[PDB]
Amino acid sequence: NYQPTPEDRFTFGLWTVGWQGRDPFGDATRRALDPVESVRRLAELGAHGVTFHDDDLIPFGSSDSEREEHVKRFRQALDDTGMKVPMATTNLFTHPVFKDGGFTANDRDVRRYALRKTIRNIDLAVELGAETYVAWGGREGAESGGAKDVRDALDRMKEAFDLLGEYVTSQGYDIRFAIEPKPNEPRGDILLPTVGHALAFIERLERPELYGVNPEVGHEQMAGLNFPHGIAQALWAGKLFHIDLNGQNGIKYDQDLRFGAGDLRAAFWLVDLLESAGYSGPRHFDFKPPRTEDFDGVWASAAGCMRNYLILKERAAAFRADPEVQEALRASRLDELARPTAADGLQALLDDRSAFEEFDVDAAAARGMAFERLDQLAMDHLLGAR
Amino acid sequence: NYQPTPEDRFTFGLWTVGWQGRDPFGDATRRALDPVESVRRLAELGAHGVTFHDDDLIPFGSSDSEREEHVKRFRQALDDTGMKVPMATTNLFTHPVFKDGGFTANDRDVRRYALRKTIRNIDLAVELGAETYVAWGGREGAESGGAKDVRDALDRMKEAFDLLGEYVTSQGYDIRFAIEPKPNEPRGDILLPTVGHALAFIERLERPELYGVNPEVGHEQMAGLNFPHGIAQALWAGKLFHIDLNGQNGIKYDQDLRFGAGDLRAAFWLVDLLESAGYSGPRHFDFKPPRTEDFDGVWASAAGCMRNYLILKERAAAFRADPEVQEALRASRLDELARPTAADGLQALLDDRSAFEEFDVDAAAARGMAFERLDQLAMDHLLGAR
Amino acid sequence: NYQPTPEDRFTFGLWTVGWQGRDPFGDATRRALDPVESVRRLAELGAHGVTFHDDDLIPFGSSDSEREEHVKRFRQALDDTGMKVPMATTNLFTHPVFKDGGFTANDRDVRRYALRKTIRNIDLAVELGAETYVAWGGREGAESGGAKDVRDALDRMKEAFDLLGEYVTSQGYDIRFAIEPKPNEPRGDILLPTVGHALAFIERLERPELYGVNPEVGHEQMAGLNFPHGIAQALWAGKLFHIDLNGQNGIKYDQDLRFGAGDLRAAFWLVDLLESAGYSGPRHFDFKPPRTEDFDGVWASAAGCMRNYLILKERAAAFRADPEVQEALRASRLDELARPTAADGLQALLDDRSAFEEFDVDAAAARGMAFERLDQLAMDHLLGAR
Amino acid sequence: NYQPTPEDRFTFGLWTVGWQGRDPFGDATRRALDPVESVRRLAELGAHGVTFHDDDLIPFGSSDSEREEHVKRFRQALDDTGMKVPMATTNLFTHPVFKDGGFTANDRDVRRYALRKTIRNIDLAVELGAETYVAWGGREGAESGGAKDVRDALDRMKEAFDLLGEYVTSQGYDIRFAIEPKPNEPRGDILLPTVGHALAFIERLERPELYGVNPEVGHEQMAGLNFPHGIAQALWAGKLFHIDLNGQNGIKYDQDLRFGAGDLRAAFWLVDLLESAGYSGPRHFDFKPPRTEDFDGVWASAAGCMRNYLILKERAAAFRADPEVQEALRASRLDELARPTAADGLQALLDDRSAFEEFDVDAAAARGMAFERLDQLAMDHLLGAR
Ligand SMILES: [Mg+2]
Ligand SMILES: [Mg+2]
Ligand SMILES: [Mg+2]
Ligand SMILES: [Mg+2]
Ligand SMILES: [Mg+2]
Ligand SMILES: [Mg+2]
Ligand SMILES: [Mg+2]
Ligand SMILES: [Mg+2]
Repeated sequence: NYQPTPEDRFTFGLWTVGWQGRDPFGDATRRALDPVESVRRLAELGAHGVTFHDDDLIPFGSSDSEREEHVKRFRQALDDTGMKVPMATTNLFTHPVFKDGGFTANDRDVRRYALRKTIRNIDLAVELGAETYVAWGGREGAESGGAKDVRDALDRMKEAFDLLGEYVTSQGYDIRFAIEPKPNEPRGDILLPTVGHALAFIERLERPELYGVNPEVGHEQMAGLNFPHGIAQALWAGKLFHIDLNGQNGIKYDQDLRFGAGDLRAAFWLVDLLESAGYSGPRHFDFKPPRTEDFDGVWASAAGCMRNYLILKERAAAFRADPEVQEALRASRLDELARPTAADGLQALLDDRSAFEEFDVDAAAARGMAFERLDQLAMDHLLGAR
Repeated sequence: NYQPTPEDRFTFGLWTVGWQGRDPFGDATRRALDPVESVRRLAELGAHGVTFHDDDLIPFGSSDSEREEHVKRFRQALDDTGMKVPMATTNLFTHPVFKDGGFTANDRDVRRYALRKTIRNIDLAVELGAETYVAWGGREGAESGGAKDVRDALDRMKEAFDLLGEYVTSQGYDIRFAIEPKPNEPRGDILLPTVGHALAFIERLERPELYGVNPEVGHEQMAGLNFPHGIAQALWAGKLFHIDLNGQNGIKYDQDLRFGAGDLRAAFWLVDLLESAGYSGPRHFDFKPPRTEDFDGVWASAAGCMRNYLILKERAAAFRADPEVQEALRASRLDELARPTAADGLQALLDDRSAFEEFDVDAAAARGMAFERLDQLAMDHLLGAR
Repeated sequence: NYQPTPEDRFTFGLWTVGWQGRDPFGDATRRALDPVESVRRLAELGAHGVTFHDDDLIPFGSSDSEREEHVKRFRQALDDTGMKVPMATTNLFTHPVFKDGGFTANDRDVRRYALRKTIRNIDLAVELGAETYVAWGGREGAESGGAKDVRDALDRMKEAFDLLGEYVTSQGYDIRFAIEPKPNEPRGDILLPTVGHALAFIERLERPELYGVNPEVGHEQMAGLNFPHGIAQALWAGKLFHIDLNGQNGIKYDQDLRFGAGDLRAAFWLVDLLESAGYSGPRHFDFKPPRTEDFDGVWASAAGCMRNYLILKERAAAFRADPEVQEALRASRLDELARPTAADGLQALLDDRSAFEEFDVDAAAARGMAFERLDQLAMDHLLGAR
Repeated sequence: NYQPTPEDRFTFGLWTVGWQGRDPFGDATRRALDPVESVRRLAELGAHGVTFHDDDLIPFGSSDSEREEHVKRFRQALDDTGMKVPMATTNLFTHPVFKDGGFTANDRDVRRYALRKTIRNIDLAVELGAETYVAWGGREGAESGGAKDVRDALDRMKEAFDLLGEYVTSQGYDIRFAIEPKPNEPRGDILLPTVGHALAFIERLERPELYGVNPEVGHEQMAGLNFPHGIAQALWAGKLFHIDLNGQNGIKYDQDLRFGAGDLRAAFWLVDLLESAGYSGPRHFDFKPPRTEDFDGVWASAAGCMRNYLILKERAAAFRADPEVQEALRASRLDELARPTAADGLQALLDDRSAFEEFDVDAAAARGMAFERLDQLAMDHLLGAR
């Protein structure tokens, strides 16, 4: 019955199940959770691990002794449960000092502080076993046009990521970075607003091999984009280092619904792609149990994230394995799509009369793609209506 | 009075002023224009040049003799007016053969045909003096998830662009390519949906230096993105080879309103950026006079494109030159944004107690950014209310 | 196996399966269908009936003799199959005369013509047995602010609908009107853009009882609205006279995908509502088989519309009948939602200390809504994962 | 120089300039303001008045003595400045008790409490001189489909508004209600999501004359709708009782930018309409100075709201008064739009051969609307480029 186990690599941020329910118009509806209790409850649900921002694990402004004790208790919870910490990140968005950004703040002293804060937490992430270090620059951007020269900001962003790369290399760390795009919220427009923009930016870094993307379902959907398509481009680039899974109902504030909620068919095609491509990273949920829920509803919502992934995995696998679907894929020429256009080379193509002079465009145009039959087979598989 | 002259480099597609007004629910409202008459009328308005798809200039399926005559008449119109042709492109979207794409059609024979059709028109573009060859893959994409394996499609897309690069190099042509992203329409989702995705893709081509982007105002706005920000990232990458200017009112079908219509403040910030950055390419309008208009309204709408650019240019220049604005920019630390974060280097940053151990985060947080005063100065300049 | 029969009341517009595939960037990909062949093929799939615009059934500009023959052949097809015509409508959008509207065209002569064209087709609709006459004012609206004074346009719109009401009353017809909102496309903004705006407008008509709404799934979703919620408000008002079923992937051009495609969970909640509320009107599909498809794909896509409705009907009924769901609904206080707030009356409420002076707000706030467990039961039912 | 005075009727919510800057990802960036200091500073800027939620003026949970003192100090500030309080409202969204709604909470005890809380504040609003009582049901709605039966919720909503109407009538108050639609945020979907839905709902209330709408610029724009068009429909219905002015950049979280920011041309057309129609209510700003700003930036942003209104008022008036624009309006047949379609009556229309049998559709279709010239005159007026 779609029961998750640690082998499924499901992970959750401390800040997900720990979200107290404050929104722009509302006070908290739930008490803060001790990270130790979240680690235990998530393990009981079949999670593999957790993730953290610095300030989720150690309250901002903690003394060294307080820091040591927070980490010691967390380590004990990991040891008590067998949970892992595959990813960590920095909070460069909550404190009012970051109101115009961390790495791209107009104030240079803030940019330097943001880097120091990040570096401190990279060390801790490595200590706790993380393989990936996420950077979500939620405050990088603007509400107005004069406030932020974007070329200058990208220069500062590159400078910051290059320094972080220099740092991890200098320490001999194996950890890699994953840049998380988002189009807007909390800034009017956020820099690196989509998977594409982040992929493009990485190519200008000094050591691009150290950086990939951490796409989030709802973020791409906040720009009305196709999340599976963006994931495909990230995979094509060799840059899908981590992923954030959740749900979103279209173009609006980021909802962070449990995975499977929001756009259900996009969730199906996403799981199909991740599984077909052999993505081996964490299946990480960056979601918020709605603030309508109590403590029991938090765990139900977390359980639902994993359940929905597993149902979709089953249905996508059944779709791909069905001989009738395999026939439909051939009827729609998906096999042809995967063959080179012109392995014969440019001159051969130029000399090939079947490619122009004697190409029967009308006969080709008349051939239906048979995509609707294929898609209804996909629908039938998703719904268990075969 | 904001009168354009050829020195302003304003250009228009034949298909813009020549749009007959067919939309998904409506028949044509205007007769087809002879390209010769468009060249003359645009010249009279102060345009610098025009652009074309193959099939705008030579009707699809024309004989060699018909082709020669269409080109001869067009050349005479250019010679009669002094108009230039700085850019051309291929129509890989109208004919039903392209219903699943050109370069990424599932049918291999269609992909080969698309390449041959493109190559033929590259030769003509070069003959007519074009410096840039645009590719808008409007049919590349899908309505359903099973129809298009996006990694395979990107492999085919790369194969196509690499072959085109091989071709231009083999002929010793100086022409460069500009890939035009669009998020959707006419496909449910289009591949390379934003400037970022196109920039990222280019980095995987064999000869990336031959390819840039041709962003269109309304296309990025169809994903709710900030067009000036995307242009800034393209400029930062050295990839703004051409641009398509128009207007769009938010997230909906692509409207192709005249430039300045739609998001007026985004048009202001765009012009500010293009002028500040010294963009030297064509100011090309890819727009449609609304189908409500007659022949006189077509030319009024085209004239308005250029007028609005020139008004915005004046106001943006006045904004940047105003000593009160220059003071406000310093008050908002735009000067600091342009200074390196850590030219002192990583070790110096790590050793700098002013960056962490002794950084007064509260004092920094308390410093207002003064962005609202800056933005109201920008508003006052735009509106001529200083 | 989810096989439709005429008893399910599934209907289709002639223009749906008959869509030739022209889009703003593309020529037709399919030949025109004879309405007679559509009636036969739809009947073979288990449809109950069809619908038409005037100009779908009788080519625009037909002579009286041509008109009679088109109608005679159509009547014979209905008689040969047992198909019904429960709804008809007017094409007030294709012909260039309607470029600024029908009923709200700025030109008064066009407004008068639009009314005459509509009245002629009301007579034919009644002859063919229609119970509902739809009006989709797709050209009513504007691209620019000065072009259309909306108060004046609403005065003209009211005048038109009042005249149509006067007409049907004068003829003793039983037919009722259903106004179809759409937010945009083909106009930049369309008047009466949502279900709410149309419902509000109807209340100002002289005989509001003669008018309801014909909401379309994708239209409300083009404004990012919740289609089931809008349908609920229409039902609450007693105004759901007809419905148009299709699919849409978010905020973009209207896609007109087959029903069940697009937002699958919204389709589930829609069917749940229509069935729970006992909606007894046609289940009408206003969709377009994608232009990728041939003749066989058209019929597959049409069949899929009906199949998906029937699957969703089964799953929604199972959800509502499941004792575990019934318990979850009580746990979430859906029963309380359906009880009056203050049947005791205003003075009793004012005098009730349990409602304010002695209301334990903290205890009430602490009660979780249990919505996530409820929603995961709904997901499990939809996916056949109980 | 566009200097506001109290005669312009500009008003501001206490919660606007008083916004501390908490957003979903960020802590406060500004200290709380004493309402007394806001009243004084706003008066100094030329405001006419302020507005409040109950809990802005009197901290939630205040004792009777504390309440009296808060009100006494506020009254003194009004008296010291000459400021008015034309509108007040209830906070039915911040406290966790309202997590599933106030008037449409599933819990009946919460619905009763919401009504009592509202009634208490209606009394205070009347004492302080308010003419309008706003209701923004920001928590009314759902994240998931099973959580909220919308027909039942609308029954509860009607019951609540009817009770409030009964209450004000019983007390002999002159105050009227204004329902504020919003499409989403903080709920996934909010009930009464647009002006149209709210107008439609009002028509089902027992005493509809007591209720109008309070539309907010950014709210309609969050559904991609045309705010001026919605205002026109509200005016057409006689229901524009109050308005909330701000800015919004498209479809995303509600930004609450200062008025004039966001969609500048929509702001122009809005002011044109309000002034042309003779709207006499408050010009109320419901905005948030961005959290980047300090105390000085708050007042600059507030001043900008009023300045932008006044600039736009000047330009719209100049547009309408320009004889060249008046000629263009006639050329575009705006005069015809304002004339009845068929004051001659239905039978005369049916008998009028010029309306059908002898209507030259082709000649009518050929007449351009001249909307682009009109719109460029509007652009030139807005930009001071005539
Ligand atoms: Mg998120
Ligand atoms: Mg995330
Ligand atoms: Mg375009
Ligand atoms: Mg273009
Ligand atoms: Mg449609
Ligand atoms: Mg429809
Ligand atoms: Mg707001
Ligand atoms: Mg408001």
